[PDB]
Amino acid sequence: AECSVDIQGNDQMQFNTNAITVDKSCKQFTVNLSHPGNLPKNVMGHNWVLSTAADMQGVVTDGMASGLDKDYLKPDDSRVIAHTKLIGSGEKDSITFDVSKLKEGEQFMFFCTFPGHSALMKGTLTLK
Ligand SMILES: [Cu+2]
Ligand SMILES: [Cu+2]
Repeated sequence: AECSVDIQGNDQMQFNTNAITVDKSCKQFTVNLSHPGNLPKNVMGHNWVLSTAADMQGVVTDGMASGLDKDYLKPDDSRVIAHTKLIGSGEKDSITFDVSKLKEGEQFMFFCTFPGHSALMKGTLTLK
């Protein structure tokens, strides 16, 4: 089974997927994030941040408060399971994380933590 996904965030605050499936036999999983828009990082930055569903609101809230130089994530936030860096127009970032962080049946959310973006830029991740 494949163990990666390619995702885009654009100038309209849209991800091109709202649901990610990680195959149970994967030991690592890779997320390839790209920004095909034209707007720069400081006004339309996008990251891909993963947490349990219950933790998302907290991660997003503290994140936005943390500011651009911290990629809109609270330092040493143990609620973040895995995340890309924050990127603007024309950039791309890839992260690979351990599936051992992803328990069978548990509910996970991915989202962008750039201010205001998470309402429209979010989706589910599950291990099947
Ligand atoms: Cu495989
Ligand atoms: Cu964003």
